[PDB]
Amino acid sequence: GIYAAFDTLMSTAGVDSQIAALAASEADAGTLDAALTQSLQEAQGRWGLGLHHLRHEARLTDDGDIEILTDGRPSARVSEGFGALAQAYAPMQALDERGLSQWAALGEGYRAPGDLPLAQLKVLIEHARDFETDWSAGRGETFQRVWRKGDTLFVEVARPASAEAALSKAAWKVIASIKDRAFQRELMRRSEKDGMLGALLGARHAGAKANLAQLPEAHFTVQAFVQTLSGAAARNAEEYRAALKTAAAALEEYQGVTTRQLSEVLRHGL
Amino acid sequence: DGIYAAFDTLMSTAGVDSQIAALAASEADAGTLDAALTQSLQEAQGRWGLGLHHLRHEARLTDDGDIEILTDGRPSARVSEGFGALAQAYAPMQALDERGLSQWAALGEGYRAPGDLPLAQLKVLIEHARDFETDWSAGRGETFQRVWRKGDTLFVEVARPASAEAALSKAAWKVIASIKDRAFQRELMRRSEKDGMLGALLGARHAGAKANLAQLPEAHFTVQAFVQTLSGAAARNAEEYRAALKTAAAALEEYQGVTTRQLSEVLRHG
Amino acid sequence: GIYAAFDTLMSTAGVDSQIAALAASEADAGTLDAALTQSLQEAQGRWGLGLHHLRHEARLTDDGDIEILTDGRPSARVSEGFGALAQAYAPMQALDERGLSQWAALGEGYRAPGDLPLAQLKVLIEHARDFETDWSAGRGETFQRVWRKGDTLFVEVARPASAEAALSKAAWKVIASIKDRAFQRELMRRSEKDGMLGALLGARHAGAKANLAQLPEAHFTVQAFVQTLSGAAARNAEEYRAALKTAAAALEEYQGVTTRQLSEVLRHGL
Amino acid sequence: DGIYAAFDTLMSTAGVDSQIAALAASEADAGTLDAALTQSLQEAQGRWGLGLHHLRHEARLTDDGDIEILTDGRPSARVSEGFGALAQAYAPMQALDERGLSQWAALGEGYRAPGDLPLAQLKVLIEHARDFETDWSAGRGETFQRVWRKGDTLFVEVARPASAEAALSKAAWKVIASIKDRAFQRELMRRSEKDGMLGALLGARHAGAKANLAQLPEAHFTVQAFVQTLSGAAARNAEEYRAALKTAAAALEEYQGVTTRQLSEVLRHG
Repeated sequence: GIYAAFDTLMSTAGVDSQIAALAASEADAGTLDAALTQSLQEAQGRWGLGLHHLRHEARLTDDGDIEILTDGRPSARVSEGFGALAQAYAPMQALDERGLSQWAALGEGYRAPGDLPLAQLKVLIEHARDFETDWSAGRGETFQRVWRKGDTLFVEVARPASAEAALSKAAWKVIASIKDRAFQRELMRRSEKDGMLGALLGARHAGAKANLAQLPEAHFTVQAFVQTLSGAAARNAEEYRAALKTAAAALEEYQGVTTRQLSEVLRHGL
Repeated sequence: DGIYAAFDTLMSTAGVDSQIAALAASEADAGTLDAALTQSLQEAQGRWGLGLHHLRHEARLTDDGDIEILTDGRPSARVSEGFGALAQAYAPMQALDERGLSQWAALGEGYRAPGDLPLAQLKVLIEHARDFETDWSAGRGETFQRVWRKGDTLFVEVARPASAEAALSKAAWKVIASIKDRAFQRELMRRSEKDGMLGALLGARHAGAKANLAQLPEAHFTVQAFVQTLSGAAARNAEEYRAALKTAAAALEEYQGVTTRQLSEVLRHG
Repeated sequence: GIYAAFDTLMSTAGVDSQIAALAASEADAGTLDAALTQSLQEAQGRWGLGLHHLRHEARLTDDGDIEILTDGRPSARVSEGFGALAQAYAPMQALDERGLSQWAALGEGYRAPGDLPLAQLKVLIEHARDFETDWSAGRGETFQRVWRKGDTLFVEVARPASAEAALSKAAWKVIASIKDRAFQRELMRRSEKDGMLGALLGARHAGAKANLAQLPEAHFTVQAFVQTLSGAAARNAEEYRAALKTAAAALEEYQGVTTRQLSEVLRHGL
Repeated sequence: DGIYAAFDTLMSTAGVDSQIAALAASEADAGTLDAALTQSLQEAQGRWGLGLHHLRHEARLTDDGDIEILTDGRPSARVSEGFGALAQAYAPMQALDERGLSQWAALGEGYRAPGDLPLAQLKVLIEHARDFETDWSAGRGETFQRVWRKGDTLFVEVARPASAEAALSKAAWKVIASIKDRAFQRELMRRSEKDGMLGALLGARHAGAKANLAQLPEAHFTVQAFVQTLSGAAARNAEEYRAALKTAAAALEEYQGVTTRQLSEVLRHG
C-alpha cells in the first residue's frame, strides 16, 4: 500500500507512525494530515538531515498519495519512492566533514561555539532567552549541540552514519555469524572486489540489490536524537545534563535496533 | 511662544535639542517633521525614567495645527493640552517600585535575569546569548542600572530616580541656601517649616507653588535615567559594554546636573 | 558633499528630502536614519521600480556614507554613485513589455486582473480586507493599479519612462527652442547619426556626456505616483476615484516639472 | 577633456601609454583604433591585479560616440559611464583571497601546482612540460608571485596587492607627513583619528573624501601586479625565466612607485 509505505519510512527513524491503521479507521483528513505531520517532524529529529530551520508538513493528496513538504513547498510524494524524498532533501542540507549539519536550528543569528565551557553555557541555560551552540564533540565518538526556542530547550545528540554505512555495519554482523565457515571465507574473499555489503548481496538472489534500493532503509537511517525540556525544567542546568544523558543513550539503542533490523533484512529480502 | 517651540521646551526637559521650531520654519515636508518629532520623543523617553520602553512612542503633527503624542498607536495627549496632561497621561501607564524605578520589563513578556547577577554571568550573556534582559541592580553611588539587548542593539540604562516635584524642592533649596541676607534667608527657612522648600521660596504653600509652575514643563518632566546603545560587534563585546555603562553614568550626572542649574534660574525670580 | 548628493537623488523623484540641512543641524543618527528612510520610501513610490514588496532603509554609516538597503540587506552606498544604486536595484525588479512592474505590491497571493469591472472592484474596495489588482490601462496612455494592506489602500498611477527617455524628451524641447535656426538645422542633421540627446550633448563642451552620467537624473526619473487613503476613507468607493484623479494629475505635473528641470540641465551642465 | 582622453587617463592608472587621443586625431581607420584600444586594455589588466586573465578582455569604439569594454564578449561597462562603473562591473567577476590575490586560475579548469612547489620541481615544468600553472607563492619581500604557460608563451606575474582606496590613504599620509607647519600638521592628524588619513587631508570624513575623488580613475584602479612574458626558446629556458621574475618585480616596484608619486600630486591641492 501507500500509507504502509510511509510507515516503513517512519520506522527507519524509530517512529511508530501507524498511519496504515489510521487511514483504515475511516477518519477526517485533518487527523490524517495532523498525524502525518507530527510523525514526519519526529522523524526529522532522528534522521540527522539538519533541517530544524524548516517547517515539515505531510498531507494526504486528492490523488491518494502522501505529499511531504518543506516550508509549505512540495518536496516529493510517497508514491515517488524514498530515493526521490532523499534526493529532494539533499540540496536543502549542508553537511560538514563529519556528516553534521552546518545549518543552525534557530536560523540566522549568532550561536555560541563548541569551545564554550559548561559554566558559560550554564548561564546561557539559566538566564538567556534564545541561544544556540555549535557542534561540540560529545561523550565517545558522539556529538552534541543545544538550543532554546521560546519556553522549550532542545538538546541534540548525533552519531553520524549514512544509510549505506548503517547497512555495511549490519552486513559485517551477518557475515560474522555465518556458521558455514566455507561460505564465510567465500564471502570474505569476494569482499575485496565488492565490499562486505556487496559480497553478501551477490550471494543472495539476483534481485536483492535492486529490492534493497526500494526499501526506505536504503536512504534513511537513525543519525541523531532530540530531547525536549519545557516549563521550568527548560531553565534547569542539572535537568539539562539529565536530558543529555537520556538522549545519547536513546540514540545508541535506536542505532542498535536499526542494525538488528537491517541484519534480518540482509538475510531475507523480498 | 508658538506650538513647535512648546515641544522644543518639552524636549529641553530631557536634554534633547529637537530644533522642531526651526524645522517647522524650514518648509520641510510633513513626513520629515513627524520623523523628527517621533525620534525626539523616543530619545526623551529614555531619559525621563518613566520606564515605558515596552511601548511604541509616537508623535505626529495633527492637521488641526496641534501635535499628537501616541503610545502603541493610541493617542495619550496632545501638546496644546498642557505638559501636565501628558504627564497625567503617562502616569497610569507606569509601574514604579518604592525606589522610583520601572518594574516593567523593557523587552516584554519573557525571562528577566535578576539584578543579583554576578558580572561574570553577565559577560556570557553579552557574548554568547541573543536576547536577554536584567532587572534593576544597584550601581555606582546611589544610581541603579539595568541592561538588555533586542536583536543587534544593546541597551544600557543607568538611573537615579528623582521626581519632578523632588527636583523643584532641591533647586528651591539651592537658591534659598545661597541667600546672603541672613534676615531674608531666615524668613524663607521659617516658611519652609510648614510650606516646604519650594512653597517657602515662592512665598506660598506647597500646593500653591505647584499651581504657579503648572504650565512649566520642568514641573512635570525631569531626567532620571540615561540610555546608552551599542549595535553590531560592539554590542557583543563585554569590554565595550563596560565602557558604555560609564559613559551613561557620566551623561546622567551631566544631564541631571544641568537640570538643577536650569531650574535654579527658573525659581530664582519670584 | 554626500548628504547633498542623496538630496539630488531624491529630487529626481520630486521629494524634498533636505538631508544636507538636517545633517548640518547637529542631530542624532536616529533622526537622520529615520528621515533618510522616510525619504527613500517616498522616492520608491515615484521612481516606478516596482519594489513595494521590499523594505527600503537608508542609514548613515560610520564611514560618513549613506547606506541604502533592501529587506535589511545593503544595496549600495551613496558614495558609490547613482549608477551603482540603479544597477543594485536592477536585478531586483521584473518589468513587462510596457515598463510596468511584474511584481505584486502585496507579495504572493491572488490578485485580480485588469479586466475587472469597476462594479466588481467597488465591492472589493468596500467589503474585502486585503486585495490587489493587476495593471489596467489608465486614462490616456497612463496605467493604474489598486491594493489595500491593513487599514490603508493604495492607488498607483504610472506613465513608464526610462531616465534616458525622459532626457530625450527634454532634449527635444531644448532644440525646439533654439532661436538660431542655423544651429537648429546643424543639430537636426546630426540627430540622424547621434540622436536628439546625443546631438545636443555633442555640441556642448567635450565633457558634458560624462558629466551627465554622474547626475542622478541619468538613472532615476519620476515614473509613477502613489496616493494613500486611510481610515474610513480607505473603504469609500467615491473617495477612491477622487484619489485616482488626484494622483494621475500629480504624476503629470511631476513628469512635467522633470522635463523643465532636465531642459535647464541640457543647456548648462557643470 | 574628451572621451579618447578619458580612456588615456584610465590606461595611465596602469602605467600604459595608450595614446588613443592622438590615434583618434590620426584619422586612422576604426579597425586600428579598436586594436589599439583592445590591446591596451589587456596590458592594463595584467597590472591592475584584478586577476581576470581567464577572461577575454575587449574594447571597441561604439558607433554611439562612446567606447565599450567587453569581457568574454559580453559588455561590462562603457567608458562614458564613469570609471567606478567599470570597477563596479569588474568587482563581482573577481574572486579575491584575504591577501588580495586572485583565486582564479589564469589557465582555467585543470590542474594547478601549489605555491609550495620547490624551484627545483619548477625548473622541470619550465623545460620539459607544455601547459602548466602554479598557485600564489610568497616572493621577494612582501610581494607574491605565480607563473604559467599557455602554448608558446610563458607568463610571470609578481604582485603586491594594494586596493585603490588603500593607495589613496598611503599617498594622503605621505603628504600629511611632509607638512612643515607643525600647527597645520597637528590639525590633520587630529582629524585622521576619526576620519582617517584621506578624510583628514581633504577636510572631510572618509566617505566624503571617496565622493570627492569619485570621477578620478586613480580612485578606482591602481597597479598591484606586473606580467612579464617570454615566447619561443626563452620560454623554455629556466635561466631566462629567473631573469624575467626579477624584471617583473623591478617594474612592479617602479610602476607601483610612480603611482604614489602621481597620487601625491593629485591629493596635495585640496
